[PDB]
Amino acid sequence: PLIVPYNLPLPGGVVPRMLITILGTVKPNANRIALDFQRGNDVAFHFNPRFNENNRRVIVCNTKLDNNWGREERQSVFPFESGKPFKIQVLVEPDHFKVAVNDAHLLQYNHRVKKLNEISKLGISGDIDLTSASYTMI
Ligand SMILES: Cc1ccc(S[C@@H]2O[C@H](CO)[C@H](O)[C@H](n3cc(-c4cc(F)cc(F)c4)nn3)[C@H]2O)cc1
Ligand SMILES: [Cl-]
Repeated sequence: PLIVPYNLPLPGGVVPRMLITILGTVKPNANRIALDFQRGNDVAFHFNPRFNENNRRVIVCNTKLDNNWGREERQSVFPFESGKPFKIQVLVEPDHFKVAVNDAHLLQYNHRVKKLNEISKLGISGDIDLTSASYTMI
């Protein structure tokens, strides 16, 4: 419904207690999805389900600084399914992003980019139909 790739501005950046909720449906035969919490050209937090990396499904998380990707953090718990609706909740906590999918905790990503108020947009890309993307304070 929303056009992908989608940019969700995060006015004034992120802050602890800010909850981002993404609702969508994975396309049939999906290959990849990405969320990119961006600080200008840098990617503070890239969250990247890969449906077929050497015949394995894996979530890759990383940070991009000055156009260079850093050390990957990988999670083989893989809650996405081709053709199926999902909910991603990203809660900003003081020391990490905390991600739950379909109401089940999935992973945490420690803040590498520490200027949280400069992480002022979220990109949503890849092989989904995007239903909604929003934020609220909890
Ligand atoms: C030295 C080296 C060699 C290979 C790599 S591979 C690289 O790995 C990164 C995480 O370390 C990112 O995942 C990166 N990436 C994915 C997407 C992307 C994903 C979507 F689902 C949709 C879309 F539109 C774009 N954009 N950039 C990938 O190219 C990295 C370093
Ligand atoms: Cl990818």
